[PDB]
Amino acid sequence: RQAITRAMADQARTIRIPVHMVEVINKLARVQRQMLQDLGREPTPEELAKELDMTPEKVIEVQKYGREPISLHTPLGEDGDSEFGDLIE
DNA sequence: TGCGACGGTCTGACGCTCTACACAGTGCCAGGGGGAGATAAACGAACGCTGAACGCTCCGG
Repeated sequence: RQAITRAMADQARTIRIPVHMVEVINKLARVQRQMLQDLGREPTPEELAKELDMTPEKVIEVQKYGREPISLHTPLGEDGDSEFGDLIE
């Protein structure tokens, strides 16, 4: 489990994230999911900040860092030739 | 070896803009090494103060 999650931290994401930041973001994700299934609603970032004992600015920074890139080759729709990479200057 | 046929492999499948969008279910902490920022001191520099000192026009008894 240790080696698999270490390689998941160091290799799964294209923009590499250090292992401590990976465990921080997935702990935040799992406690957010727990609060969502308990309260039945999306938890406010302030309550997440108090329950994680971190500052709200740290919480929103963590949510910002927890993203996934989108490929430049995703088609828009019916047309195959018009790409997502040709709409950005 | 000749035979069809069986099968995989491979290719494109008129043109443009007006329009045009985004992407989702399973761990956790302690010990240790580096460099970012604050600290108070340091060797050297030039920055000021000291008016003194040279020289001028100067109103002058």
